[PDB]
Amino acid sequence: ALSGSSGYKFGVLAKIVNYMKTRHQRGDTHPLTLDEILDETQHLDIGLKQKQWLMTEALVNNPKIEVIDGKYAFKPKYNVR
Repeated sequence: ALSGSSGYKFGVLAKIVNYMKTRHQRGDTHPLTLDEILDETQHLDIGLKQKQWLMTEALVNNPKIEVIDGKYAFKPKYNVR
């Protein structure tokens, strides 16, 4: 839906994946807690439903994410080689 394409879930997740990637690309490949990610992505408000979704679905089944010590890291595709 148009009202969904804006960023009702996908936009938020896309910005998170992008941020995590770029950060992991720079050097900070280390894991980050949920809230730590929200801050930089500017999604601290987000919504309990959205945060929950990210915590159990997105940052759990997304191939570009790696769950470590409860926190969430970025999973490299195949290494830049």
